[PDB]
Amino acid sequence: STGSATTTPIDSLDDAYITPVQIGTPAQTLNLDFDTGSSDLWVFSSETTASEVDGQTIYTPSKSTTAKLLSGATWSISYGDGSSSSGDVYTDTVSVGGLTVTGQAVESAKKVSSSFTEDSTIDGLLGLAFSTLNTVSPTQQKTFFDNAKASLDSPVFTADLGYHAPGTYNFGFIDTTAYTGSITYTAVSTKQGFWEWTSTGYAVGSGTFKSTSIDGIADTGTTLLYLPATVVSAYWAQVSGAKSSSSVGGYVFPCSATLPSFTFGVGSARIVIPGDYIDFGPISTGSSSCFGGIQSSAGIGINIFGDVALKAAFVVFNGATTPTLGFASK
Repeated sequence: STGSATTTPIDSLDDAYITPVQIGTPAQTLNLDFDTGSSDLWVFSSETTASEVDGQTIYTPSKSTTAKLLSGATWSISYGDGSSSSGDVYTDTVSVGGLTVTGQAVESAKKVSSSFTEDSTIDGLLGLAFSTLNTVSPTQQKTFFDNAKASLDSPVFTADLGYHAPGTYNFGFIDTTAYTGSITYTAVSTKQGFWEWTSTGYAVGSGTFKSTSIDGIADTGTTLLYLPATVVSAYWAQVSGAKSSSSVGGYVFPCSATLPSFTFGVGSARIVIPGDYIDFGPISTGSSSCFGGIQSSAGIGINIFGDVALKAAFVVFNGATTPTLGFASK
């Protein structure tokens, strides 16, 4: 089997991407944030504290003839950005782009933090990291991909995120029309539960490539590119007037700037992030200070190849017995 679903930016900055997901019988379609940096499929629901719901579409398990309470199971998750959610668990039928999994754990939120409430466009998350990170207790649950894998034509999914445009998540096949040139594959460590890999270096604009190993995670659920302070300083030094602002929470730059590109290495291959992808717009409405899309990972504890990086590539998440990651230009 295979599946193919379009993923759509939630706003004009590509802050996140939503993908429609069918849950239950009859189908309830929710727009979920597919997150290769976590491993829980959780939804706003009829159980979510009413004051914490503001415009989201909810899953109502009592209206699904295939829903079953997973008795005694609870979940609770905290994300890198400080947001969180928790609740109980149902199993139900879940379909993505025509690919159906029966008995998928659907984690129903009883509580969500303010950032989730305030984002009316995201109805929940669909985790695509390794199932070892799943938070369900006392019986850990599998991700949608893990459940689907054996049925797939090939044990892979691909992320093809758009810049200010829709893109695609495919399951079970590689669309050879969706990228240019060849796909370069690189080793993955699953030791921390992430799609963790090592970039071979970087360049700023038309500058020379610096060969240096940068360990990080491919994370579709993180907006920006978080890299070591040395790398990030080298980038922003090429933008007149750019500076790190403790009050704003990262590097800012004059909105009048033209940003240089940023290149990262995948083995001997190179992925080029155009400068425009690095512009996250005014820090507040009407400001002439703009927020940068490349930020320091210092104090996160891990480098993160978030959407800014991934949307410059066609990315293969290869879930074969020994997982690997593939990147192609597009």
